[PDB]
Amino acid sequence: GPMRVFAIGNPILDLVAEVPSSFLDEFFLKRGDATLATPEQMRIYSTLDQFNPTSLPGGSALNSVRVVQKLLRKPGSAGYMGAIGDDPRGQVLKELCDKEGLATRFMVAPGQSTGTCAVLINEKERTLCTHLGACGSFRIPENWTTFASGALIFYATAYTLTATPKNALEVAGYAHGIPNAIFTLNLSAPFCVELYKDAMQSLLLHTNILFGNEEEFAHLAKVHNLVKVALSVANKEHAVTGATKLVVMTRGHNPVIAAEQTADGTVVVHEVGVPVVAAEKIVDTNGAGDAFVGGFLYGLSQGKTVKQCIMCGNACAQDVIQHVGFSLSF
Ligand SMILES: Nc1ncnc2c1ncn2[C@@H]1O[C@H](CO)[C@@H](O)[C@H]1O
Ligand SMILES: Nc1ncnc2c1ncn2[C@@H]1O[C@H](CO)[C@@H](O)[C@H]1O
Ligand SMILES: [Cl-]
Repeated sequence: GPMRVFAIGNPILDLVAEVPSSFLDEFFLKRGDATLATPEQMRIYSTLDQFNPTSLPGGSALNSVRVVQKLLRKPGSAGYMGAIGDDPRGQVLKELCDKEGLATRFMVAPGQSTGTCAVLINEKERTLCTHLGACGSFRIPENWTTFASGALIFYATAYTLTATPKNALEVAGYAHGIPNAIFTLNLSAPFCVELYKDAMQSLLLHTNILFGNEEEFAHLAKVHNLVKVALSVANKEHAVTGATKLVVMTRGHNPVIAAEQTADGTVVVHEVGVPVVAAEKIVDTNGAGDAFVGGFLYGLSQGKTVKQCIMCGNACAQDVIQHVGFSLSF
């Protein structure tokens, strides 16, 4: 059907820039980290101009559904919901999506500024500093299921829990009632895993596919019980007819580890190898995961196998890290 994937997320505007470490320390930031801007960190948004920053659509899930749409081609092949501000920024972000053919229904938070992310590039590492703004006002509308009518793949990032666990919870609870419908979620960041414990727990029980990276899965493991492969197999209990129960754990250049529980409690795990990419060819790792999940969901809606799904993602991620931040044409 037209709409293959449906996702909710935080539509934010990205401000990219290569900055010196001295910058990281002045704005009390840890290289590689991802966090919400503090009051003393609100200054970065301005002071960035002295670094000829670049600007473009951001938002984890937005990027993912974006990869989907591009590969699916048809308009509204991927639908998306979220909240932008009633400012010029949100208009630009919205115009961009439409130009892509993405089906979207954005909610506007009057008097609020669209969210912005300071993507700090130092070394090859990416440092994310965000100010959600309007994003925190996201509320899933009374007719969402009608808008995303026919989609069998529903996606949501943990980043969305900051506004309210309700959104994902709601979306998650809908797909679960739909036979053949699957719910997928991303750990987004250590902090999500760390702050949305209780809610995360309830949503997990409804997740058919869980995505994340070593770092997040590690925090996940510790918080809950369980505390690579073990962490991965550990997480599968939290989710645990036979409706798909898969957990994909990415590990930078190391093999991707995927563990799934079959209808008969049989556990099958796969360690997928990542094709070598010379260090020098690597530009940055910003948007790597998003590119990965995108490839995955694409192949998924295509009926390919997990391993095969893991391969498409690897490809997408690979193309992207060989470009300055997130890029769209493959
Ligand atoms: N709190 C957040 N919620 C949603 N997306 C985020 C968050 N902070 C960073 N991002 C997005 O993560 C992307 C990188 O995966 C960037 O495009 C950035 O816009
Ligand atoms: N150092 C790296 N070398 C090769 N691929 C990488 C590296 N870091 C990240 N990736 C790719 O990005 C994905 C998400 O981190 C990985 O699954 C992998 O495909
Ligand atoms: Cl196209």
